[PDB]
Amino acid sequence: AQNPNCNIMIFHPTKEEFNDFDKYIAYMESQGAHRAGLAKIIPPKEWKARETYDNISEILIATPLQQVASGRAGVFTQYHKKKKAMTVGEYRHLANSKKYQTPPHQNFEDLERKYWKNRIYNSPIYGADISGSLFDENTKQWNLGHLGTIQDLLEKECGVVIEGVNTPYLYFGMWKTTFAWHTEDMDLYSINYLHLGEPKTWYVVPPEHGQRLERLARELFPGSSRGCGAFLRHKVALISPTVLKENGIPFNRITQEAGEFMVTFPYGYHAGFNHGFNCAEAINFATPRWIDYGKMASQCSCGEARVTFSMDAFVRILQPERYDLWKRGQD
Ligand SMILES: O=C(O)CNC(=O)C(=O)O
Ligand SMILES: [Mg+2]
Ligand code: NI
Ligand SMILES: [Zn+2]
Repeated sequence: AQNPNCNIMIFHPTKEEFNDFDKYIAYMESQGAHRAGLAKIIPPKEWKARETYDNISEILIATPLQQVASGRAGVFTQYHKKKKAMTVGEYRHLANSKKYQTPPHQNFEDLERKYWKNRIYNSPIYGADISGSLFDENTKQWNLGHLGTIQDLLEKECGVVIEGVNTPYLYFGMWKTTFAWHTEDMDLYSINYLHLGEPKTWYVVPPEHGQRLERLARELFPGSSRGCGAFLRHKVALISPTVLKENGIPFNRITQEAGEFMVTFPYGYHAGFNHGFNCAEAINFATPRWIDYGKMASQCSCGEARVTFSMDAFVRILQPERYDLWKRGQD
């Protein structure tokens, strides 16, 4: 078995190897990359996502989210308070203000220590989940707006044509902005490109051990667990590496820098935080190996998780017994 310790693997494809996206994902899996839940891909030196970032300031963040924490430093939830619209140039100036900027630090490890010590005492503002793309249309390789769609994958594997579309999303971050512990909708893959700015630190649990994280979360968030049998789908719970280590949960960590891709694999729980002002692009995707994870994915029916139009068909075809109850939650 390849990668039996479930380490995060880092790949350096050549420009020739960067032509065929599906083939490269399958290659990484042949080497055991999926066992970690997360892999890093450093693009060939010849490749670029676009020519420059000089003209992005007029993108609108219609609904910036202030991430307010409750709990203790290592075990907390966050809720999202909606704020007034602002442009990316306005948000960048806010991120660089004395109130929101990255503090002085020695290295990524010192910064990580400061994040876990101090996160709960501040409420950073995240420009998350903005439909759009920063890849130039002429970028032919690993262009996250030109991937094969999940609906087409389901049709190719299973023969059933379904409605729905699959488009990318932009994320504008600042120091301490946080992504809570989750797997993707329908336990899909994700791919995330850090277009510019400061790093993003990731934590990940191997897919084979995901239920260990779920059991800990039920213990640590006991009211939330009674409320919903899949409350991590709400994307609100944070648990620190120190608390994971105290409770014996297998995990790994890595820091993504500008110019790098990350891939999350089906049922790979992940969480993390931004180091400072940045912009990332991400989208879900599927391969043949996902289908069995999609069939088994948990679902929130309490009504809180409220997701996309395209997830309807995935539930209806892959999970017909659950369909009814899950749709009651969605309506
Ligand atoms: O970058 C973020 O805030 C969150 N991204 C992801 O969870 C992802 O790409 O799957
Ligand atoms: Mg602009
Ligand atoms: Ni994710
Ligand atoms: Zn729920």
